[PDB]
Amino acid sequence: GSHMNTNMVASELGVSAKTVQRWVKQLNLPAERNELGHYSFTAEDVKVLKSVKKQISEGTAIQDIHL
Amino acid sequence: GSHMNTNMVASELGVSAKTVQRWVKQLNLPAERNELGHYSFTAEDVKVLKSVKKQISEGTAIQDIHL
Amino acid sequence: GSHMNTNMVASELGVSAKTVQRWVKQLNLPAERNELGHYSFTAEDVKVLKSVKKQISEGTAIQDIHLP
Amino acid sequence: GSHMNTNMVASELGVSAKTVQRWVKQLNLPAERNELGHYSFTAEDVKVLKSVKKQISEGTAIQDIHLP
DNA sequence: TGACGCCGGCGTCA
DNA sequence: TGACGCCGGCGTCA
Repeated sequence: GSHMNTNMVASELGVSAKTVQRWVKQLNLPAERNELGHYSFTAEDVKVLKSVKKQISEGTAIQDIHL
Repeated sequence: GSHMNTNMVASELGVSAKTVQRWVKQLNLPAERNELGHYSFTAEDVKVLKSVKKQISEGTAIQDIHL
Repeated sequence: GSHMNTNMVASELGVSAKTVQRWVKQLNLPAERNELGHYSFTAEDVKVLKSVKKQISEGTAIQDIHLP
Repeated sequence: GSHMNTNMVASELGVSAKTVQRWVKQLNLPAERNELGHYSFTAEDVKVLKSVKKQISEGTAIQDIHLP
């Protein structure tokens, strides 16, 4: 559907829900916040997190990530 | 200073956190929602709540209370 | 009132009922339970609970907290 | 080499890593632990857990979770 | 980072 | 409605 939840996004990136949480928080990434505080990432947001993954897999430190 | 939390609003109204959550959920009182999903009421959002309290104590059914 | 409900004890400790109930179980404070299953705290029990909160905020580990 | 970590098992079951760790503590399920304390589920572990997910949905109580 | 326990909202029994 | 457990976000420790 439109968006997925942290769990779905983490299983697809092969990372942990915790990691997803740290990335969004630390990187100030824009995602929709659910009425209960749950992260809601759209197909477009994933593209962002997908990038964060690739960049990280190149020695790039999370603080030094460009978006 | 300008935003009360459920635990606070409840202690004042002399009720449980669950009671407050139940009045907000059932009667749809638009109250500022926290980025985490926590209710955050205004000094005046407290009145509307202290109102329902007095009404209820007068035999007023929740589904019947008016805002 | 020889007893106070979880919500009274909580409003005095500036915490939710959840937090109070959590502490109770974690340290096993024989605390009474009325015929309805609700918790009935005695002004004596509130004393112990207030203590815990103090020690807790002082870094004292759940497992380390002292009680009578 | 079939040793999955909490994250991989949670993905296969379609639940959070937290939900998994509970099912484990709650039912004393056998899960190996690293020097670091990280879980490492085998082929069986994932099956037992996958079965629990079933019963849980079928309304079966925790304390009553058949355990092949 | 993983494990873990706290926190506040929510559905559910009683 | 209180007690209880689950949820997912978040802080903290190792």
